[PDB]
Amino acid sequence: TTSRTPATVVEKLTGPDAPNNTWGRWDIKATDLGIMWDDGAGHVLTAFGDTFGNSWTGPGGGAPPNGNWRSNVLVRSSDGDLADGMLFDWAAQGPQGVAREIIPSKKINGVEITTIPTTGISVGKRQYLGFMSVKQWGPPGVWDTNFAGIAYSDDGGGTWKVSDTRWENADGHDPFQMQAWVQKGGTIYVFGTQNGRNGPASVAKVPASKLLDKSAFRYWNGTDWSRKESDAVPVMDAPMSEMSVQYDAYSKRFLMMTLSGEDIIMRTATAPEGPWTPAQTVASSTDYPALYGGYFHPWNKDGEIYFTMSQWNPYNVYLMRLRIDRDGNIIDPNLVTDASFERSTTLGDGTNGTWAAKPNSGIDNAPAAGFTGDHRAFVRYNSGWRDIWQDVAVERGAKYRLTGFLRTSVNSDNGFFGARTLDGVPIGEINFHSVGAWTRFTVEFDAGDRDAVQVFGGVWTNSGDIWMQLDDVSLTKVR
Amino acid sequence: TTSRTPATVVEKLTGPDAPNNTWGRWDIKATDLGIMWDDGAGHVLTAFGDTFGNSWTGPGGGAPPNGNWRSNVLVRSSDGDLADGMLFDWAAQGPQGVAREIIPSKKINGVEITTIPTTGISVGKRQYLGFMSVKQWGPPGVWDTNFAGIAYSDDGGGTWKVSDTRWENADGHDPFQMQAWVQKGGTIYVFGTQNGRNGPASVAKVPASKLLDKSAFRYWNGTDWSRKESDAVPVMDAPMSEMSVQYDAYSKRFLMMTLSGEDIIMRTATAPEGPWTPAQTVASSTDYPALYGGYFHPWNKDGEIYFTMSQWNPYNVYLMRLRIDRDGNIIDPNLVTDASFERSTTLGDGTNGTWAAKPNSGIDNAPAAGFTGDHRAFVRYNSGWRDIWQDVAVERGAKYRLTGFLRTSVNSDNGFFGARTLDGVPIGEINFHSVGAWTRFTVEFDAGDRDAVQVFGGVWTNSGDIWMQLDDVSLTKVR
Ligand SMILES: [Ca+2]
Ligand SMILES: [Ca+2]
Ligand code: NA
Ligand code: NA
Ligand code: NA
Ligand code: NA
Repeated sequence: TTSRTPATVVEKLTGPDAPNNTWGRWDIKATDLGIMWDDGAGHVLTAFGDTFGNSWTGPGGGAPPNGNWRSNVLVRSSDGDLADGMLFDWAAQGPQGVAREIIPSKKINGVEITTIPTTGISVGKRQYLGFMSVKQWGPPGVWDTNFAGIAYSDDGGGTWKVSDTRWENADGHDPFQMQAWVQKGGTIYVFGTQNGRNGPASVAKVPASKLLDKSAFRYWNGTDWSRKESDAVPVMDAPMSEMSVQYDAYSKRFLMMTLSGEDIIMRTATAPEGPWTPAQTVASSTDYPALYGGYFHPWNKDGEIYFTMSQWNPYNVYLMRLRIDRDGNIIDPNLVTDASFERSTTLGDGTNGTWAAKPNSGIDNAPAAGFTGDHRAFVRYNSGWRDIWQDVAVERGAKYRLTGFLRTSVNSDNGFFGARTLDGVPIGEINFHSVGAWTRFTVEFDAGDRDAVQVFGGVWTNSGDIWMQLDDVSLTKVR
Repeated sequence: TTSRTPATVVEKLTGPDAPNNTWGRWDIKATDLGIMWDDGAGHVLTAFGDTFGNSWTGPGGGAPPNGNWRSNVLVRSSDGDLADGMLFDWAAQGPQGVAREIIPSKKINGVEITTIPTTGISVGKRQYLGFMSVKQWGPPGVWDTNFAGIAYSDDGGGTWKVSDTRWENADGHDPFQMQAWVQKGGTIYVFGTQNGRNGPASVAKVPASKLLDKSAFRYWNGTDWSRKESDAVPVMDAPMSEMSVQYDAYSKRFLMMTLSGEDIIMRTATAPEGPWTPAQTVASSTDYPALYGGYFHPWNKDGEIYFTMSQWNPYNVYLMRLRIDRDGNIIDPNLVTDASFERSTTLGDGTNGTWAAKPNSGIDNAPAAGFTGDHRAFVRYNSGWRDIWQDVAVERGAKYRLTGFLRTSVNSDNGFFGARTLDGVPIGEINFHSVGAWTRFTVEFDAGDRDAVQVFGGVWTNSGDIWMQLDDVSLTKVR
């Protein structure tokens, strides 16, 4: 939909230009999902789906026959400061230098093309990784699974065994093929959808110590929680996709993220069986074309909700953030309009929620040309101060946080990124020189006694034919 | 010298192809030194000298006017597992996205061109960073300092203040311009050289709690430790460079590393005043041309000695290892001859410590063409198995570790790296596909009942015109 996107892009976690350099460290050049859990020993384990190496070019999933295709990979993090990104400090490798596949797959189309992780947790000293055996893919959003299964690790993710616990899908419509786990007290709640993205969500529950025991599961039936999987009724209507559920102590509610039709949405509840509050837009397909996934980071605190989001054309995973209040409502949205430049193919005049820029400028539009999506802004010349800017309404005497992604031609010598009055008077800014990789800059400032500021990035072009590219600019209120 | 190098290359820590991605994370594209100390809170702080960003090309230090020249930068590590590299998890930045200069300099040639860190230590809640103010550079190994100073931080390296504590260089020949600190019980020993690389080492000591109080220093005079700095006498003869001193519990000895003339060497002592055992070669200038630095990692144990080495042409820092026994003697040297390919401009026949390769092979030779140095091997073809190898003598029944750096054409689909019998039958190998970045591969294997093996790397070339490059190959006994 054309709905505004409240969420802010924090970091590209995988693939080309990722700070993590997963491409160079582990041959993780393109991948998806980024499913996260706390391992119980002060780390976050992150699992990924179909993953390609060095020869991948994009756009989209899939690579040449030498693309080192793995069905899944697994990395760790110790990073407790997500505002500045999420560093990966370990991966499961084999050989050393190459992140390996942890759950094997036959890679025979129409039998088992792949194995895709769906949700993870730890209990005591064991790690558990739900996954689906994919028989074949169909059109976007449509695919057939053989079963949901569970792998486990007793060494912190270093080695993995596939358990004998399965939800078979003989008729295709089994309602727990793609799971999402959340612990509350002694119970693990187990959300489930069918294979693909067109059906509803159901819910089951299991004592935390009995996750692998099918006989200990009980299924919400409308009235109570009973023994038979066939008694499960939906708790959230179609369409639902891959899901993530988190119990948020700030708001004292469960939070659920999924792609529902076109957009990633969030719903909230105080009971896992519902009622579930209506969808709130997290990210729209207009701003983030061909987005999917949406998994909560286990260390979310204080209503500052970080999550991973996937996108088809760059086929890589992004760390995102949004803010909730104590009722689970999204507040303090990105105040920049058309933050990822995807909504227009031209600049405007900088007013009424448009971008403007000095000659020569434009919106580059090509598969995966953006930091995210297919659009980015640029400016380029060989004389003088050359900038891109937007007028944003703000609250008098409030404090704001500006982030955005940029890179320059190698010969760039002096640019700036920041906020200024509508008359050009700087409020707060940083200074960059030459920027190779897509790089995030970050400026915090007081609005002062004004109700509008101009957010901007630019380069001096006195020294030569110099350019700057810009994407995914966010202005959010602080607190 | 032409002496063999026992030391093994572990990882490129900074710059192009570095796993750490310092270039993309922090605009650290080219740098030197990598001076390390324990911060007393579970981390390793690492400081660097003159640092350049995105527009740096090399070879050598120095960059175009837009090179984002900083006199020094600082990064952190929490990595306890040095065999597979040293991950940096934090940097002092300003603006965010750019590692900043922590000790300011005037950048006025012949007044103060730069400020260069020398040695570091923590006592209680405070970090200290010794530095030299450089008035002007001379020919290689020759420069003039104004003084040696000490900066400090009370917040784990986040913010720095330059202290009033100084060793002025009035007569040009002050013996403590370029320091190395080592702590033993309650005492810091402060080794010192004159400016540049052609004089001797002296030694002082101070109570660890009184590092900033000049009055508290005592200076080894040949009989005891006295109050006057002009009473200090040499404990190690010229020529001495930058130095690193560690107390090694394993061997119960002080270990000292320095460039001494052409080669980096190590000396050992049970007392800081000496006597110092004779120099042992660490790395030779023939294998590692224009090498410098050599700083011990503070978490070394068990006789596994990790250190940082600098090299002019690539102008970046590498992690290195050697092994010592309990007398501080270097053992289990790299058995591969001409590990870095620097000793010849052509291939040999694979015997008597030479390399061999299939058609079409060569030694590529240009400034900074190597992973390290100017030389790397290549093999390239469009049919069949295409490999580079060397016959290496081994001990029957012993276990070996093979590491080496390689990368391929994008179109590579199936290569191997390992050890095999002289008749070509693999003993232990790994399988790579397409390798973008210079990437280290690692194989451990048992020699069996054999007196020699062939270490190799190669690619299958049936799928197209495909090439592999190779450098810095090491075979070391395990344990
Ligand atoms: Ca975009
Ligand atoms: Ca070399
Ligand atoms: Na995928
Ligand atoms: Na972080
Ligand atoms: Na330097
Ligand atoms: Na490591």
